[PDB]
Amino acid sequence: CAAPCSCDGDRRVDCSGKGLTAVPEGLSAFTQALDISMNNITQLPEDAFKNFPFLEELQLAGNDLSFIHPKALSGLKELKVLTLQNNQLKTVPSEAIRGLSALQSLRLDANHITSVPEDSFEGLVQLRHLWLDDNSLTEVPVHPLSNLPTLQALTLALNKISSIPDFAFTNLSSLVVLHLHNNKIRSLSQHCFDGLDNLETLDLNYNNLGEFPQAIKALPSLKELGFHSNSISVIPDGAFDGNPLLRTIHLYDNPLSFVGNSAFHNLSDLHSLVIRGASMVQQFPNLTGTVHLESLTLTGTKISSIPNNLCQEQKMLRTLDLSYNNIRDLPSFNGCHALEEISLQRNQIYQIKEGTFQGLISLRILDLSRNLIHEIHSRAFATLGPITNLDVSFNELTSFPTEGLNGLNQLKLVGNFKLKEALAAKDFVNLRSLSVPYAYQCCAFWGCIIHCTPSTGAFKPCEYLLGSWMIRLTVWFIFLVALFFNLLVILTTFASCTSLPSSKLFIGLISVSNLFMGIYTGILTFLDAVSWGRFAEFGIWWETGSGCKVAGFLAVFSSESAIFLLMLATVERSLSAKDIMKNGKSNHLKQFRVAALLAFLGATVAGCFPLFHRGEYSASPLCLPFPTGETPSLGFTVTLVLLNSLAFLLMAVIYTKLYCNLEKEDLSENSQSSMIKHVAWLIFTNCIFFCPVAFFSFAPLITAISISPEIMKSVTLIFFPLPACLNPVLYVFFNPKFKEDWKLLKRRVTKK
Ligand SMILES: *[C@@H]1O[C@H](CO)[C@@H](O)[C@H](O)[C@H]1NC(C)=O
Ligand SMILES: *[C@@H]1O[C@H](CO)[C@@H](O)[C@H](O)[C@H]1NC(C)=O
Ligand SMILES: *[C@@H]1O[C@H](CO)[C@@H](O)[C@H](O)[C@H]1NC(C)=O
Ligand SMILES: *[C@@H]1O[C@H](CO)[C@@H](O)[C@H](O)[C@H]1NC(C)=O
Repeated sequence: CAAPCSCDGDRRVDCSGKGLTAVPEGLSAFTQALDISMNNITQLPEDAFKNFPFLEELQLAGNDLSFIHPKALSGLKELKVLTLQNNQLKTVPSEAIRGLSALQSLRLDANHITSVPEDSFEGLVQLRHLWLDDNSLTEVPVHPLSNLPTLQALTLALNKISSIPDFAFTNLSSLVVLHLHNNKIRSLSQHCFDGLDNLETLDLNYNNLGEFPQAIKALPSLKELGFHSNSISVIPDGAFDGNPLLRTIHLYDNPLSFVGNSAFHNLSDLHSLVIRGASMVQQFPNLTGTVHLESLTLTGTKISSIPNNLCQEQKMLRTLDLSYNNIRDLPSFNGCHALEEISLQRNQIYQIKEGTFQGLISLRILDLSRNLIHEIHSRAFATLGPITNLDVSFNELTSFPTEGLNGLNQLKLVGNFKLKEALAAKDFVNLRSLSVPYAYQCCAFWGCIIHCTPSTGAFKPCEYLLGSWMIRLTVWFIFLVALFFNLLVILTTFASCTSLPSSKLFIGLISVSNLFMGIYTGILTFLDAVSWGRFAEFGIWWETGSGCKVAGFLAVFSSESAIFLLMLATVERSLSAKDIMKNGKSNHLKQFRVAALLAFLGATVAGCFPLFHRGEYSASPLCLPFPTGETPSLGFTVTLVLLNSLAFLLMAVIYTKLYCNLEKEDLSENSQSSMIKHVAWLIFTNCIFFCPVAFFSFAPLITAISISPEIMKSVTLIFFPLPACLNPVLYVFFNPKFKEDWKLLKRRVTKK
């Protein structure tokens, strides 16, 4: 073949991508096809193809062509395919292409053409396909297109066409497919499409059609119609009367609000129908004379009733979607043997009867989430086929049938807060994914393969409430010591019918306050003993029942009142000490008693606060407010922990102020030295035992520290109730005054 390009036999020359600026020479006149694309031929001289009389296929892609001689293409009587894409013609070379009698395919896209001469395309009696996209056309060339009776495919995409007048294609009797997508069409005249009796495919996507066109009524042979991504809002009745042969309708991405009831009648071959956002539709459409729907979708409407004949008329219905509507009752689905997917989420369905899903033998996915369902017949799913995915989440369910669900794979139950029963593992042997309203229902299918959610962490144990043996014995040790010692201390102080000083007074209520904490641990110990190895059964009942709220109230009330009381004792000790060298007598005894009642009131208010909020006490089976995986209490928990910690410093620095103001020689023999030293230990142990609880509560706010859940659980069971038992222990063994009171009690007991 002639240099620098190659000849692919069969009278074919591949001479493209060589940067040639002119028609190559040396090629035989017997050549049938020439491809010289990707070159730099910008101007074509006259008779540039003189010595190729038998050329049938000519390609001129990407040549930066600007000017063509009118007689340049003379003698190409056998030319059939002519491509001129990616050039700068800016106008259709009507004079150059006048003599192409046998031309069949003309490609003129991507040429920045802004206008077309009226005499263009004359002599193109053999044309079948014409490409005119990617240009700057502003009007439909009615007259130039009127001279192509044999045209079959016409593309005018990606242009600036604004409107189409009447009878624009009144000659294209042989047209088959017409493309007009990605244009600026905003108005279609009534008779713009007249004469296109042979048209089959029409594309009107990405336009500005504000009203449904009535001109499509004159297209009896239409098969594919697409006008999606437009401004059409209303589709009136009788729109598709003149086109009985559609197969696919594209109308998505439209401001569709109202649809004619009858509009989609007698649409044979209609294989799909998807309508979304039609908020004004209130009645189910007629879908009559249409028995070949494969997929149906009606979302965002006001439909409240579904006709019974839906499963008696539709034959090849495969997928059904009616979500986002006002459907309240469900008709019998018997007959829809080809149905596979049903989506009915976000409706007003309240019950499921036995006959609702009798006839579905090929159902695989069934969605009923976010409804008002409160009862389901036990045999509703009995007569089902290969059901694979089921979703009835966010409902008012109280029970759940299991018959016929052995083949289930995905199941969602979240939001059914009134559902208490635990699902049996033997009824869902093929389960792989499961979500349940309460984590305690995931204990059967831990997954030891079954991503059960929410995960049953250490905070929500399945086997044992307390967990390890070491933890359990300590809580028993704490409970017995707190109950026995606090009762003893309470009795001795209040059994002496003598004058009660303020310093002795605050000791008593601290023991009383710590007694309730011992009671709180008693509830946990007995609950653990009863639910030994079977806590998952009682988990739901305990948290949701009033038992958790009562136990949770005691823990908050006993803990908060303990800090407030001993803080008052610190203030009392400082004030009583000051009055010694100043006045020598304390006369605030009545005032302190009032503050003690006020101190208890503050604890009661704090204890009752989580009761008003829903689920704050139910976050953990321990009934303790903690930020771990709980926000309702996150705002509440921080308030308490800062309040307790804040109270520490003011009651601490006053002791240092008292200690500094107290001379070292005043503690030698004064009876106040023992009293001041006893509190000095209470401020110590209570402070250190509160930091681990306090600092773990700050852990969720610090993302840089990841603490595994079981660690918080162990310390909270060993440190939070620890001060309750330790406070009386120090008093009985280390306070010399208690021994004197013990002597007084023994004498009264012996006397009585
Ligand atoms: C094609 O060749 C001409 C020769 O004058 C040159 O001016 C032009 O830049 C070339 N085009 C490309 C794309 O190389
Ligand atoms: C082509 O269109 C012109 C103008 O509408 C008309 O006069 C002529 O008869 C048409 N030829 C046909 C329809 O074959
Ligand atoms: C469907 O076509 C039949 C036969 O032409 C006609 O009788 C019937 O009324 C049509 N459907 C509608 C739109 O009612
Ligand atoms: C469906 O079309 C038939 C045509 O005869 C009509 O009688 C019927 O009322 C229509 N139904 C609805 C609800 O559009």
